[PDB]
Amino acid sequence: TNHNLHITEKLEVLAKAYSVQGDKWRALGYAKAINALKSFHKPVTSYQEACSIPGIGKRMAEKIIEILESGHLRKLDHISESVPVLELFSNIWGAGTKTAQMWYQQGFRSLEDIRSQASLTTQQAIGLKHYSDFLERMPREEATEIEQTVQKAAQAFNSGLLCVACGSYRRGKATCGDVDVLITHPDGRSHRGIFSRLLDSLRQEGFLTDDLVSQEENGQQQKYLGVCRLPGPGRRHRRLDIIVVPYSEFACALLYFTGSAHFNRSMRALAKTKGMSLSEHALSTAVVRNTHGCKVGPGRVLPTPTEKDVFRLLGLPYREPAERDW
DNA sequence: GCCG
DNA sequence: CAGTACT
DNA sequence: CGGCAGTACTG
Ligand code: NA
Ligand code: NA
Repeated sequence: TNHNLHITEKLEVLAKAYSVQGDKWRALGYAKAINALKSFHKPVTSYQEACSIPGIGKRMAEKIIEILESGHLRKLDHISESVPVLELFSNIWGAGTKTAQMWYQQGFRSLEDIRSQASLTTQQAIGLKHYSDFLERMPREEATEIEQTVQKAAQAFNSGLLCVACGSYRRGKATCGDVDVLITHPDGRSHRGIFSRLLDSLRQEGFLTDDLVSQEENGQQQKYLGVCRLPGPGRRHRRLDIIVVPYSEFACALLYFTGSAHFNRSMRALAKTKGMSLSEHALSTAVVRNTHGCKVGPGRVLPTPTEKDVFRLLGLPYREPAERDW
């Protein structure tokens, strides 16, 4: 790179401020500008040069050269005093901008205030109980041990079940925020009813410690978001996210769960410009949308046995998981 | 915020 | 439904 | 002007 650390650091402060106050589109713009600056080959030195970069318009350019010439951004000095507290609250799993702003308006300023006085959803109480742990990253070797724990439990009652760790893990990062386990079966019918068996097996060995999202009274459950802990000393609580998909959806589910988030959004954006649509379920062609870009007609699912097919069908060069950070 |  | 979450 | 991804739970 990063050849603009002085600049991006200041913009990031402003970006998170907008995000936590709920201004998600302004925050999105800052995010793309900030990445474009982190990615640039040289220090940006001119107004004209700032505008040349994709994701940076006249307004963001002005902020850049103000930092360049003065070493400060005046906008930073006029950020609401609530933003630090809002960010503190919003880092509780299950609480977002709306809840953080409510708690603030209700007078709360600390996690102690929240713990003792605030109304917490079941998820938010769990998030609060694990507040520090949910902000830590684990070494990728620990993600391997968690994936193996889920895989052995799954394969124990169906040996044909395929399990793979996705997200930051599959993208080759040294550390992982959580573990993303995708599960499928190559026959095409077996994946039906496996969450109940898997979750009970993982509970019985004491591996799962809390559940955040888990609809298991239905049968069509798609995801489990919860908390686990490996046995022995020195272990922390880790976020575990599992999805079970039909085999025909494997490549699209793999692509989605591997990410990154920005990479997915970017890929789905491109698909829409081509009258196509990409989700975690499928790549579809002939999608009918109105002038507001909303799906009003279904389209048809395209066969996508591998990730490479999805890229291919979108007219895109393949990109290996480690190359999908942005 | 950016951009078509 | 709005809010929050997943990548 | 207006879209900025497309989904899955919770209550
Ligand atoms: Na949160
Ligand atoms: Na992850």
